[PDB]
Amino acid sequence: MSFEGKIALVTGASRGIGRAIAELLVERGACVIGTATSEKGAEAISAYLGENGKGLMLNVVDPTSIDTVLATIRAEFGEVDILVNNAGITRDNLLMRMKDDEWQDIIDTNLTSVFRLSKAVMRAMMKKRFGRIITIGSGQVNYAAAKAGVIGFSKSLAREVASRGITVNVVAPGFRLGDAKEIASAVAFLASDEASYISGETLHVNGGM
Amino acid sequence: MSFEGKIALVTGASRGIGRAIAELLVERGACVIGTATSEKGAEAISAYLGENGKGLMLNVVDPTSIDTVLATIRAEFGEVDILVNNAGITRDNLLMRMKDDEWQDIIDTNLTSVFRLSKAVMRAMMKKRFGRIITIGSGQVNYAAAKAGVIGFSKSLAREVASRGITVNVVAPGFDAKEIASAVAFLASDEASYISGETLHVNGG
Amino acid sequence: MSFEGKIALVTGASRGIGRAIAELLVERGACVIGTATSEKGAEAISAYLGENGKGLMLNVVDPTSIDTVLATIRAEFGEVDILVNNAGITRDNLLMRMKDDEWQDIIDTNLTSVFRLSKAVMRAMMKKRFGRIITIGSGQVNYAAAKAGVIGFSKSLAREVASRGITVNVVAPGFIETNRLGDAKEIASAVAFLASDEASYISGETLHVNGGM
Amino acid sequence: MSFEGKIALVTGASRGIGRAIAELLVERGACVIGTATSEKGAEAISAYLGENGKGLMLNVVDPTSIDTVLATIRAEFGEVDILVNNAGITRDNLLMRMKDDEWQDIIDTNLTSVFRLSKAVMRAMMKKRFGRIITIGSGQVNYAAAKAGVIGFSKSLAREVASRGITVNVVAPGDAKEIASAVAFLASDEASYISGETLHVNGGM
Repeated sequence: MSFEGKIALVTGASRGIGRAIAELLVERGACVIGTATSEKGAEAISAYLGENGKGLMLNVVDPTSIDTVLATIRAEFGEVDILVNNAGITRDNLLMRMKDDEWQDIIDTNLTSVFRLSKAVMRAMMKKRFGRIITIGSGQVNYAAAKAGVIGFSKSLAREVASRGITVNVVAPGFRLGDAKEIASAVAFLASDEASYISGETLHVNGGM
Repeated sequence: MSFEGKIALVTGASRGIGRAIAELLVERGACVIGTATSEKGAEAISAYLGENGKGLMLNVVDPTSIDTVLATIRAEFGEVDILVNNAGITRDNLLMRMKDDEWQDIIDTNLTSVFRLSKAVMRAMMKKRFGRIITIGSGQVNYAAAKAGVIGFSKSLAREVASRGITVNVVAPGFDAKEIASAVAFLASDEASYISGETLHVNGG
Repeated sequence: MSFEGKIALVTGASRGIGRAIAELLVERGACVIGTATSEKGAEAISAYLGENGKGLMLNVVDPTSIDTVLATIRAEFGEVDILVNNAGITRDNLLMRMKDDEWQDIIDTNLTSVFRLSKAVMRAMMKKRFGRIITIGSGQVNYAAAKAGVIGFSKSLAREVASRGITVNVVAPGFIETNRLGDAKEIASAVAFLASDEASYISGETLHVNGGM
Repeated sequence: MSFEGKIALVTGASRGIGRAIAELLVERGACVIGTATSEKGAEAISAYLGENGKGLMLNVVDPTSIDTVLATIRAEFGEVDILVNNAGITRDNLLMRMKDDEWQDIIDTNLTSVFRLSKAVMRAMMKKRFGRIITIGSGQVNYAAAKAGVIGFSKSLAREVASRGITVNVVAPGDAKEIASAVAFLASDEASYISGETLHVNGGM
């Protein structure tokens, strides 16, 4: 039904998919915390969220930042019940024209970050015997490797914390052409109490590709 | 979301998952029609459906049976907007000891039925620019073949009727039935318009 | 590896992939029996096979037919060691525009056939503790369903007869030339590898030959 | 077919699968270079390789090492035609008990290494218009992510360099000799148009 009494962290909630997710969760009773890469972005997030949430600044590759953002949340609101990973980026290049910087930046931002954010919130989720982790994954050998890693990670973890009332899934948009409104609907369904027995799943929202 | 003035046909709605699916749909406003193998089972479906629908007998292997029931549905209720295939069966056996009867009966009941019933409700769905087709697929070479076929059928058909406002999906449990209904109700709602050709697994890890 | 002293049944070996497969087994020592829907086709198969095999007419939808040819093979050659199913057809149509027959012919020819032919040769393979079952699967809801079913059948059966020394696989070519995905020869190379003694513990697999698309 | 006139680089060829792969290649005419993390391992690799190859020390996470080893190969033998990645490791732990050190050690060793080594040999493979890249992938959220990434990487790269006469595949074990047979087939001229595939050798699991 509704997310009355649930705290949701939506990384990269500045616009598009991230924002549509955040806006739909709040409408259904959730207290939503959206993040951006800059402080400017965060203020914009705090604006459209109002008092139904707050906008923070987050560097998903920086462990020091991940600790700071969560501590802020645990202090002012409480423990995170829902985690939505949507802070992915791209650095397209053919294999030979792709520098190690571009490869490692994607692995760190799109894959490694999901391991860090999951690990940080897993303690509290197990204690509440409830948890939702959802990752948004839509010359790209680096992006493809990360996208695949996230799926392998989620399915493994999904089995590992299955008993504890925690689910770990992935939503795969099309990126008629797709609508961010419908990706949010997909994420909202998974995050609800009607998707308890859905975990380790990759829900595609592409319209039959 | 609510189903408002939509009609849903659920094959195999006597008990378990099929029932759960049917009960969850009427609870959300749909006019639901459940099916059984026996007339005795059909009334039992009508019993818990009440004024919100009706329970009929349908032999999914029988083309005449598919035609008559659908005619009865159009006559007394209307055109099917939501089709939930859950009429599968099993005839387990090792390949060597499996008869042609035991193989062919599974294919006709689990796979071909989905083709017939899908075709029967497809034309009306595209007239309305809306449709939902959801199939429940849970020594089993005969059951295994049909289960895979349904997925191939659904993915192929989904691609064929996508922009006509129709989605074709499969829910695959690890056979609570109530959780299966929640998944089926999500795909059938207006919240899953852009989800088609998907196999939604409900196993929980 | 070689196939000397082996009997291989290739359904639909008239042309293209079916023929390419058949030819490649023969060249590597196999006694190959190729199949067509018409007698004319069977003679054409016996022609290029020479004395390294024979061409027979088989209707994979007819049980009586399947029994007759397999009886002929056991009589004139022996027990089938390797089965390659490639007698599939297509009756393309939009679902709406698809008559039952067109659906049911594909189910009978592309799916049910594999069950019957597998069932008919399985007894011998278990007694020998060796068997190879390979199926060739490349507005097509009828064709798509059957191909998906074949893979479902293969994976189930592969697990069922694993330790009996029998493998059940599927080779999946991208549509081939009758850049490019592959050609009839390269599908044969794949089918020959799975049928060999070097793919003994490969079973329930779907080997795609599309060349990265 | 035989690999006469081919150079094969097999990372982690000290024992088991790695050695089984290396040993089968030299038997079929290939000049094989197996690597180990330690010199003592390298000498052991040089031993069973005999005059059909050589054993070198390699650190798949260290770029400086990768440049030196390849430079040695081109100096004494030539350009690499076949690349076999089997330098994977494991650091098992539950998510809560997995430290950042344990995670990144796997990502660097099992995934990023494949990216580094593939890029280093891609110039010569396209120049020869022939190439073979084969990767072995057999709480483990870190190993699972790396395994999946390799496949996502391989499928992406395979599509990128397909027409260049190069194939990029993955072998997924569940006897080491049979893992070698699979690797040998893909590296041969009979799998020239098999690329971006994950060949499972498990017996059906």
